[PDB]
Amino acid sequence: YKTFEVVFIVLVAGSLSLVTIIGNILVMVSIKVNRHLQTVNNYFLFSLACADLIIGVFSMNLYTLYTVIGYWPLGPVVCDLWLALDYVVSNARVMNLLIISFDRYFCVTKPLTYPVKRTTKMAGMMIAAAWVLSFILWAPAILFWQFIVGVRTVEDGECYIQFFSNAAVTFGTAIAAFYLPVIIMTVLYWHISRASKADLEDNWETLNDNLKVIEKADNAAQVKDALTKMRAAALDAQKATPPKLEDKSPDSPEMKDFRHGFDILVGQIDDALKLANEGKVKEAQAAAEQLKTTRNAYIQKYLEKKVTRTILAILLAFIITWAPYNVMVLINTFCAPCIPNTVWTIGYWLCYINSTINPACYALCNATFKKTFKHLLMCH
Ligand SMILES: O=C(O[C@H]1CN2CCC1CC2)C(O)(c1ccccc1)c1ccccc1
Repeated sequence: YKTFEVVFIVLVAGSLSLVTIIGNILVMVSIKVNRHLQTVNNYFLFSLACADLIIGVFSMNLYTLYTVIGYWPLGPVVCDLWLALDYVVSNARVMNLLIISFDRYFCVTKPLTYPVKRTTKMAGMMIAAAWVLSFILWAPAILFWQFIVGVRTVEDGECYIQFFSNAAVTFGTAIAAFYLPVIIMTVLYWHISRASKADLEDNWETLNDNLKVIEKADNAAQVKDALTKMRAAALDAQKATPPKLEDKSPDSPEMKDFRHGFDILVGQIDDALKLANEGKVKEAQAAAEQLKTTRNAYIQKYLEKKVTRTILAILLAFIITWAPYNVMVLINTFCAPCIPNTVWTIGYWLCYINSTINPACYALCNATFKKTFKHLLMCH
């Protein structure tokens, strides 16, 4: 069985590495070739995808070589470079999530000052500062500590951070590098979700979303289920007042036009409901296209939930995939035999799995990312 276990580990490991590489490369290229995806959020996500790509290329394969062979066969120099690269990339990831969390925090708490300062240059210099700071914090201590103490205690065939010979040092470093950032991101997101928890955006977003549901419906249930809620949010959006210019009275021509547009909209919605009841569901979908026509005909009267959802998904992926290894670091301070080598391998592999899961958290949930993906994969 042991031979089959080795073959199985090599196969699933190469599969994970390949999926990670392909996904993150698709994200990076998609941002680089589509100017509609060249936003600050996707700059942060670009850096995150770069870190995930480095994890998928270097860390995964070399760790598989390590585990499968049973010792470190490459050498001390390559071991030092691999450790330094992995920890610098990990730290850059952590501070990247910190940058995303704080950026969203200032977006939701300072709308009058921060959005105007939120350009691609500021994001670029923040990302660059994150990478440089990570490299300065991690690289010299990993590469040259052996020269500082004057002896290399990493014996032949081993690969580990030398100054992590002490368990308490490793745990303290895990507090400075993992626990405090996770707490900070948790509090920041707490303020995000409490900030999002105004009405006009919810009604309009509901109406448009249900319109898209009617357009892409498969059976006779989704069309009506989106029709009734879309009409409810339509009337609730008609009763309220949008941000009108000059603050006009309810008897003004602008308000009367605003109500009239939703009158026509509800009328055509009821026509689509009629045609949906007679058995002409296809004509009800075309009638939904008509709803889009009149909606865009009267859309000048109008002008974040999915962004908060996406951020939460990324944060939860990181925390859930990275918590076991760090609690193994916590337990290792008082009982080293309590964590076998296999469990260490499992924690390492969850940390690496974070990079494979990341693209599915923000790219497979965005329409522009999907369209750019299919453009990249189609044969020209
Ligand atoms: O979990 C951690 O690192 C993971 C990333 N790499 C190296 C060690 C593990 C698994 C793979 C991390 O909490 C950690 C690990 C060991 C000791 C101290 C901290 C960490 C490391 C660098 C930057 C941010 C966090």
